[PDB]
Amino acid sequence: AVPFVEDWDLVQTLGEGAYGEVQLAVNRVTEEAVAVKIVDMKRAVDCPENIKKEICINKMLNHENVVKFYGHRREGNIQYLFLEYCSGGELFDRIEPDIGMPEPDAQRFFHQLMAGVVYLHGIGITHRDIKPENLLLDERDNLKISDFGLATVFRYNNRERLLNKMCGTLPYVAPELLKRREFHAEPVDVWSCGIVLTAMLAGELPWDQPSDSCQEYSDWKEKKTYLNPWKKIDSAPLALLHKILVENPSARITIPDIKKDRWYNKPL
Ligand SMILES: N#Cc1ncc2nc1OCCCCCOc1cc(NCc3ccncc3)c(Cl)cc1NC(=O)N2
Repeated sequence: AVPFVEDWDLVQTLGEGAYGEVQLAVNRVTEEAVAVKIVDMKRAVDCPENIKKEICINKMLNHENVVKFYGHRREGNIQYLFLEYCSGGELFDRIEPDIGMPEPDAQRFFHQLMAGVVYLHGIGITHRDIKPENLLLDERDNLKISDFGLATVFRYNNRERLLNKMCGTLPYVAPELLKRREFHAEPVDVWSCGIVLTAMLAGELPWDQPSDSCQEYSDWKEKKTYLNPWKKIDSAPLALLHKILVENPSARITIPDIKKDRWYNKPL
Protein backbone atom coordinates (compact mmCIF):
# COMPACT_ATOMS: atom_id res chain seq x y z
CA ALA A 1 0.00 0.00 0.00
CA VAL A 2 2.12 2.89 -1.33
CA PRO A 3 0.82 4.86 -4.39
CA PHE A 4 2.41 7.81 -6.29
CA VAL A 5 5.29 6.62 -8.51
CA GLU A 6 5.10 4.58 -11.74
CA ASP A 7 2.73 6.99 -13.51
CA TRP A 8 4.87 8.69 -16.12
CA ASP A 9 4.22 11.93 -17.96
CA LEU A 10 5.51 12.06 -21.54
CA VAL A 11 7.75 15.15 -21.30
CA GLN A 12 9.22 15.32 -24.81
CA THR A 13 10.19 13.50 -27.98
CA LEU A 14 13.69 12.10 -28.38
CA GLY A 15 13.54 10.23 -31.68
CA GLU A 16 10.52 9.02 -33.63
CA GLY A 17 10.40 6.67 -36.58
CA ALA A 18 8.16 4.06 -38.18
CA TYR A 19 7.19 1.99 -35.12
CA GLY A 20 6.21 4.76 -32.74
CA GLU A 21 8.89 6.83 -31.01
CA VAL A 22 10.90 7.32 -27.83
CA GLN A 23 9.84 9.73 -25.09
CA LEU A 24 11.71 11.16 -22.12
CA ALA A 25 9.42 10.38 -19.19
CA VAL A 26 9.26 11.65 -15.64
CA ASN A 27 7.50 9.90 -12.78
CA ARG A 28 4.69 12.10 -11.41
CA VAL A 29 6.30 11.62 -7.99
CA THR A 30 9.65 9.89 -7.51
CA GLU A 31 10.66 12.30 -10.23
CA GLU A 32 12.51 9.35 -11.72
CA ALA A 33 13.33 9.84 -15.40
CA VAL A 34 13.28 7.19 -18.14
CA ALA A 35 13.11 6.66 -21.91
CA VAL A 36 9.92 5.12 -23.24
CA LYS A 37 9.71 3.49 -26.66
CA ILE A 38 6.13 3.81 -27.90
CA VAL A 39 4.96 1.15 -30.37
CA ASP A 40 1.49 0.10 -31.60
CA MET A 41 1.34 -3.64 -32.32
CA LYS A 42 -0.95 -2.86 -35.27
CA ARG A 43 -2.10 -5.97 -37.13
CA ALA A 44 -0.11 -9.18 -36.58
CA VAL A 45 2.98 -10.00 -38.67
CA ASP A 46 5.54 -7.21 -38.30
CA CYS A 47 5.11 -7.07 -34.53
CA PRO A 48 3.86 -10.30 -32.88
CA GLU A 49 7.41 -11.55 -33.51
CA ASN A 50 9.29 -8.24 -33.45
CA ILE A 51 8.69 -6.09 -30.36
CA LYS A 52 8.21 -9.23 -28.29
CA LYS A 53 11.58 -10.61 -29.34
CA GLU A 54 13.09 -7.27 -28.34
CA ILE A 55 11.66 -7.45 -24.84
CA CYS A 56 12.85 -11.03 -24.54
CA ILE A 57 16.46 -10.03 -25.24
CA ASN A 58 16.36 -6.89 -23.09
CA LYS A 59 15.59 -9.07 -20.10
CA MET A 60 18.74 -11.15 -20.61
CA LEU A 61 20.89 -8.00 -20.63
CA ASN A 62 22.78 -6.41 -17.76
CA HIS A 63 26.05 -4.57 -18.40
CA GLU A 64 27.25 -1.01 -17.85
CA ASN A 65 27.71 -0.34 -21.60
CA VAL A 66 24.23 -1.56 -22.48
CA VAL A 67 21.08 0.56 -22.05
CA LYS A 68 18.95 -0.83 -19.18
CA PHE A 69 15.52 -2.46 -19.35
CA TYR A 70 13.07 -1.42 -16.65
CA GLY A 71 10.01 -3.34 -17.81
CA HIS A 72 7.08 -2.80 -20.17
CA ARG A 73 3.33 -2.18 -20.30
CA ARG A 74 1.05 -3.79 -22.89
CA GLU A 75 -2.29 -2.68 -21.46
CA GLY A 76 -4.36 -2.54 -24.65
CA ASN A 77 -2.46 -2.78 -27.93
CA ILE A 78 0.17 -0.08 -27.48
CA GLN A 79 3.55 -1.19 -26.22
CA TYR A 80 5.61 0.89 -23.81
CA LEU A 81 9.15 -0.39 -23.26
CA PHE A 82 10.65 1.42 -20.30
CA LEU A 83 14.29 1.93 -21.13
CA GLU A 84 17.24 3.67 -19.56
CA TYR A 85 17.40 7.42 -20.19
CA CYS A 86 20.76 8.66 -21.47
CA SER A 87 20.75 12.47 -21.22
CA GLY A 88 23.98 12.62 -23.20
CA GLY A 89 22.16 11.91 -26.44
CA GLU A 90 23.23 9.93 -29.50
CA LEU A 91 26.88 9.36 -30.37
CA PHE A 92 25.71 10.51 -33.82
CA ASP A 93 25.45 14.10 -32.53
CA ARG A 94 29.01 14.31 -31.14
CA ILE A 95 30.39 13.59 -34.62
CA GLU A 96 31.14 16.86 -36.42
CA PRO A 97 30.21 16.31 -40.11
CA ASP A 98 33.37 15.76 -42.14
CA ILE A 99 35.59 16.16 -39.06
CA GLY A 100 34.69 13.55 -36.48
CA MET A 101 35.99 14.26 -32.98
CA PRO A 102 39.26 14.42 -30.99
CA GLU A 103 41.00 11.05 -31.38
CA PRO A 104 41.26 10.56 -27.60
CA ASP A 105 37.48 10.87 -27.30
CA ALA A 106 36.94 8.43 -30.16
CA GLN A 107 39.34 5.98 -28.50
CA ARG A 108 37.41 6.16 -25.21
CA PHE A 109 34.09 5.65 -26.94
CA PHE A 110 35.52 2.72 -28.92
CA HIS A 111 36.68 1.00 -25.70
CA GLN A 112 33.23 1.28 -24.18
CA LEU A 113 31.72 0.01 -27.43
CA MET A 114 34.11 -2.95 -27.46
CA ALA A 115 33.27 -3.70 -23.82
CA GLY A 116 29.57 -3.65 -24.63
CA VAL A 117 29.99 -5.90 -27.70
CA VAL A 118 32.43 -8.22 -25.84
CA TYR A 119 29.66 -8.50 -23.23
CA LEU A 120 26.91 -9.27 -25.75
CA HIS A 121 28.89 -11.85 -27.72
CA GLY A 122 29.87 -13.56 -24.48
CA ILE A 123 26.22 -14.16 -23.69
CA GLY A 124 25.73 -15.34 -27.25
CA ILE A 125 23.80 -12.25 -28.38
CA THR A 126 24.33 -10.27 -31.57
CA HIS A 127 23.01 -6.73 -32.05
CA ARG A 128 23.06 -6.75 -35.90
CA ASP A 129 22.56 -3.00 -36.22
CA ILE A 130 25.40 -1.12 -34.54
CA LYS A 131 25.60 2.53 -35.61
CA PRO A 132 26.07 6.07 -34.15
CA GLU A 133 22.30 6.54 -33.89
CA ASN A 134 22.02 3.36 -31.78
CA LEU A 135 24.90 4.35 -29.48
CA LEU A 136 23.98 6.72 -26.64
CA LEU A 137 25.87 8.77 -24.07
CA ASP A 138 24.59 8.68 -20.51
CA GLU A 139 24.75 11.48 -17.96
CA ARG A 140 28.51 10.86 -17.59
CA ASP A 141 29.01 10.90 -21.35
CA ASN A 142 29.76 7.17 -21.32
CA LEU A 143 28.59 5.04 -24.25
CA LYS A 144 25.79 2.48 -23.92
CA ILE A 145 24.45 0.16 -26.64
CA SER A 146 20.74 0.41 -27.39
CA ASP A 147 17.85 -0.82 -29.51
CA PHE A 148 17.84 -4.59 -29.71
CA GLY A 149 14.89 -4.69 -32.08
CA LEU A 150 16.97 -6.57 -34.65
CA ALA A 151 19.17 -8.46 -32.16
CA THR A 152 19.15 -12.24 -31.67
CA VAL A 153 20.77 -15.24 -29.91
CA PHE A 154 23.46 -17.14 -31.84
CA ARG A 155 25.23 -19.11 -29.11
CA TYR A 156 24.06 -20.89 -25.96
CA ASN A 157 24.43 -24.34 -24.36
CA ASN A 158 27.93 -23.61 -25.65
CA ARG A 159 26.75 -24.12 -29.25
CA GLU A 160 26.95 -21.53 -32.02
CA ARG A 161 24.23 -21.20 -34.64
CA LEU A 162 24.90 -19.58 -38.01
CA LEU A 163 22.93 -16.70 -39.49
CA ASN A 164 21.89 -15.82 -43.03
CA LYS A 165 19.19 -13.18 -42.65
CA MET A 166 19.94 -9.81 -44.24
CA CYS A 167 19.19 -7.01 -41.79
CA GLY A 168 20.90 -3.84 -40.62
CA THR A 169 21.76 -0.40 -42.01
CA LEU A 170 23.49 -0.63 -45.41
CA PRO A 171 26.50 1.67 -44.93
CA TYR A 172 27.29 -0.21 -41.71
CA VAL A 173 26.71 -3.74 -42.98
CA ALA A 174 29.36 -6.40 -43.62
CA PRO A 175 29.83 -7.86 -47.17
CA GLU A 176 29.01 -11.45 -46.18
CA LEU A 177 25.41 -10.39 -45.66
CA LEU A 178 25.29 -9.39 -49.34
CA LYS A 179 27.23 -12.23 -50.97
CA ARG A 180 26.88 -15.18 -48.57
CA ARG A 181 23.96 -17.40 -47.66
CA GLU A 182 25.17 -18.24 -44.13
CA PHE A 183 27.70 -16.60 -41.79
CA HIS A 184 29.05 -16.21 -38.25
CA ALA A 185 27.31 -13.40 -36.36
CA GLU A 186 30.25 -12.09 -34.34
CA PRO A 187 32.35 -11.05 -37.37
CA VAL A 188 29.49 -8.83 -38.55
CA ASP A 189 29.21 -6.81 -35.35
CA VAL A 190 32.97 -6.26 -35.41
CA TRP A 191 32.81 -5.02 -38.97
CA SER A 192 30.16 -2.47 -37.94
CA CYS A 193 32.18 -1.27 -34.94
CA GLY A 194 34.82 -0.60 -37.54
CA ILE A 195 32.52 1.69 -39.50
CA VAL A 196 31.50 3.61 -36.37
CA LEU A 197 35.22 4.04 -35.70
CA THR A 198 35.75 5.46 -39.17
CA ALA A 199 32.89 7.93 -38.60
CA MET A 200 34.09 9.10 -35.18
CA LEU A 201 37.59 9.66 -36.51
CA ALA A 202 36.68 10.97 -39.97
CA GLY A 203 33.21 12.44 -39.65
CA GLU A 204 32.10 10.52 -42.70
CA LEU A 205 31.22 7.00 -43.78
CA PRO A 206 33.60 5.24 -46.23
CA TRP A 207 31.00 3.90 -48.66
CA ASP A 208 27.28 3.56 -49.36
CA GLN A 209 27.58 -0.23 -49.21
CA PRO A 210 30.31 -2.92 -49.14
CA SER A 211 30.15 -4.19 -52.71
CA ASP A 212 32.50 -4.32 -55.67
CA SER A 213 29.89 -2.26 -57.49
CA CYS A 214 30.72 0.62 -55.12
CA GLN A 215 33.83 2.61 -56.12
CA GLU A 216 34.59 3.85 -52.60
CA TYR A 217 34.54 0.24 -51.42
CA SER A 218 36.67 -0.92 -54.34
CA ASP A 219 39.19 1.81 -53.62
CA TRP A 220 39.41 0.47 -50.07
CA LYS A 221 40.16 -3.07 -51.27
CA GLU A 222 42.87 -1.51 -53.43
CA LYS A 223 44.47 0.21 -50.43
CA LYS A 224 43.86 3.74 -51.74
CA THR A 225 44.23 5.18 -48.24
CA TYR A 226 45.33 8.54 -49.64
CA LEU A 227 41.62 8.95 -50.36
CA ASN A 228 39.04 10.26 -47.88
CA PRO A 229 38.06 9.37 -45.27
CA TRP A 230 41.23 7.33 -44.63
CA LYS A 231 43.57 10.22 -45.34
CA LYS A 232 41.97 11.99 -42.40
CA ILE A 233 42.75 9.12 -40.02
CA ASP A 234 46.11 8.79 -38.26
CA SER A 235 48.17 5.76 -39.27
CA ALA A 236 47.72 4.00 -35.89
CA PRO A 237 43.96 3.69 -35.90
CA LEU A 238 43.94 3.33 -39.70
CA ALA A 239 46.11 0.24 -39.24
CA LEU A 240 43.45 -1.13 -36.90
CA LEU A 241 40.71 -0.31 -39.41
CA HIS A 242 42.70 -2.31 -41.97
CA LYS A 243 42.34 -5.30 -39.64
CA ILE A 244 38.63 -4.80 -39.04
CA LEU A 245 37.41 -3.94 -42.54
CA VAL A 246 38.42 -7.24 -44.13
CA GLU A 247 35.95 -8.75 -46.62
CA ASN A 248 36.72 -12.37 -45.74
CA PRO A 249 35.01 -12.74 -42.31
CA SER A 250 37.37 -15.65 -41.61
CA ALA A 251 40.40 -13.40 -41.92
CA ARG A 252 38.77 -10.56 -39.98
CA ILE A 253 40.28 -9.58 -36.65
CA THR A 254 38.45 -10.90 -33.60
CA ILE A 255 37.72 -8.80 -30.55
CA PRO A 256 40.38 -10.56 -28.45
CA ASP A 257 42.91 -9.39 -31.08
CA ILE A 258 41.62 -5.82 -31.28
CA LYS A 259 42.32 -5.47 -27.54
CA LYS A 260 45.91 -6.45 -28.43
CA ASP A 261 46.07 -3.63 -30.97
CA ARG A 262 48.59 -0.84 -30.46
CA TRP A 263 46.31 2.08 -31.09
CA TYR A 264 43.76 0.39 -28.90
CA ASN A 265 46.24 0.15 -25.99
CA LYS A 266 47.76 3.58 -26.63
CA PRO A 267 47.59 6.11 -23.72
CA LEU A 268 46.12 9.22 -25.33
N1 LIG B 1 15.71 0.97 -28.33
C1 LIG B 1 16.00 1.88 -27.70
C2 LIG B 1 16.33 3.01 -26.85
N2 LIG B 1 16.58 2.83 -25.49
C3 LIG B 1 16.88 3.92 -24.67
C4 LIG B 1 16.93 5.26 -25.19
N3 LIG B 1 16.68 5.48 -26.60
C5 LIG B 1 16.37 4.36 -27.44
O1 LIG B 1 16.13 4.71 -28.82
C6 LIG B 1 17.27 4.88 -29.68
C7 LIG B 1 16.90 5.57 -31.02
C8 LIG B 1 16.41 6.88 -30.32
C9 LIG B 1 16.84 8.23 -30.92
C10 LIG B 1 17.82 8.45 -29.75
O2 LIG B 1 17.10 8.75 -28.56
C11 LIG B 1 17.56 9.83 -27.76
C12 LIG B 1 17.78 11.23 -28.23
C13 LIG B 1 18.24 12.26 -27.32
N4 LIG B 1 18.43 13.53 -27.76
C14 LIG B 1 17.39 14.41 -28.22
C15 LIG B 1 17.83 15.85 -28.13
C16 LIG B 1 17.84 16.52 -26.89
C17 LIG B 1 18.26 17.87 -26.84
N5 LIG B 1 18.65 18.55 -27.95
C18 LIG B 1 18.64 17.91 -29.16
C19 LIG B 1 18.24 16.55 -29.29
C20 LIG B 1 18.49 11.90 -25.94
CL1 LIG B 1 19.02 13.06 -24.83
C21 LIG B 1 18.30 10.58 -25.45
C22 LIG B 1 17.83 9.50 -26.34
N6 LIG B 1 17.62 8.15 -25.88
C23 LIG B 1 17.51 7.66 -24.54
O3 LIG B 1 17.67 8.34 -23.53
N7 LIG B 1 17.20 6.34 -24.37
